[PDB]
Amino acid sequence: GVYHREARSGKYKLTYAEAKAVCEFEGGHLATYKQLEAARKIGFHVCAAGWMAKGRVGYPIVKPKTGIIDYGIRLNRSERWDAYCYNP
Repeated sequence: GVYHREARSGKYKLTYAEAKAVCEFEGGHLATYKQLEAARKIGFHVCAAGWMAKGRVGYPIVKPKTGIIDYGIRLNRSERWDAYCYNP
């Protein structure tokens, strides 16, 4: 399913490429927005912005501002965030 990952060094320390590499390393890929949304509909809540497919950043809220808070597809892929991975 979908899950949240931080860099070893702590919160908001992964670039887009690093986030993608971390999800791959663990056997998956970055979650898509639709995957993250489906996970949220069945209770997945994390208050931490992360990279996802296509270079979007956001995070899922189940109980408050409900929904995925969208930080958009980021122009600067060297911004440091967490990661949302998909590994079914």
